[PDB]
Amino acid sequence: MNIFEMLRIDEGLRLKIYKDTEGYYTIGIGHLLTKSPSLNAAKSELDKAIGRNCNGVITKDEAEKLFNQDVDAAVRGILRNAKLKPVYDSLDAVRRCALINMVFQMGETGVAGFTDSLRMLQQKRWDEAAVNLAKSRWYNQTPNRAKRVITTFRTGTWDAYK
Ligand SMILES: [Cl-]
Ligand SMILES: [Cl-]
Repeated sequence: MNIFEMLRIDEGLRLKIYKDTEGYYTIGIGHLLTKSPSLNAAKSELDKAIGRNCNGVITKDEAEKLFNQDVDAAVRGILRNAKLKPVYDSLDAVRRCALINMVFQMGETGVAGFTDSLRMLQQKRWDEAAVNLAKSRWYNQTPNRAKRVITTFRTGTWDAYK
């Protein structure tokens, strides 16, 4: 199991503009297009992003291209983040995937907001961190996906995804 396969399981793949769980316009593998309520604004962002007139639909390849960019951006953002970098450096490879997953979903700033959870992960207090992570809007809104990520941090294995 690797980061790409983990996120593909958590986000799914759709080739036509859809609304994410928060009601925002998205496409492919969790690629947010716009927070705007306008389908048209979504369509324009989508075309800007692909370099073609897509009229709200893309190919598998295009979706995978966007996915490669987004995972790269997520990893590079963690490494530039003064609060995220130290945690990431302190983790094992599986747990590292779990933090990349949160960042892809919530953005760098959102994850950096989990102060106490971050401190506990860096200290390797697995069980404590899992309990604190669950006390969040994130957990209440997408509980199945959150539990999966949380189990990953808690155990250090890919069990939740197997
Ligand atoms: Cl809560
Ligand atoms: Cl969920």
